[PDB]
Amino acid sequence: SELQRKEEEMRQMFVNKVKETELELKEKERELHEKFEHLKRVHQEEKRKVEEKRRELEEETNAFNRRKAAVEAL
Amino acid sequence: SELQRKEEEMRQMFVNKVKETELELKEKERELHEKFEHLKRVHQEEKRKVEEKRRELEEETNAFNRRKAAVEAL
Repeated sequence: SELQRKEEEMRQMFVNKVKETELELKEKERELHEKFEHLKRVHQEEKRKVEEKRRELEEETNAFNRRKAAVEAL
Repeated sequence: SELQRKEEEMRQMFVNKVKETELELKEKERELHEKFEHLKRVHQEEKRKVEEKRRELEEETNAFNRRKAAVEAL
């Protein structure tokens, strides 16, 4: 009767609240994927930055070795 | 002569400074690897946390569907 009417809209009111929360976690589940692919790019960028500074220093020792070799050849 | 003595210790003083900086970048290059493997674990942990909350909600809808089905069977 009228008791089953209220026992239907309430039984769906909880479902509608779970379906909404179930969907937000799904959206946050792809949001942490985007935030993780971002840090993978920042990591790969910061790595290449340091990897070329060591190449920018490997050539400074060579330049100093050529300055030393150019003098010892006299 | 004495000019080449100072032109030797100075030529090595710059090298010793580059070799020190070249090594720090190498140590920081593995430090960003450890800091990146850490966030990969935090990401994989936070993912599994959300992935089971949606399984903790998928069973709440089933429990409510069984409560609804148990009444309609009367």
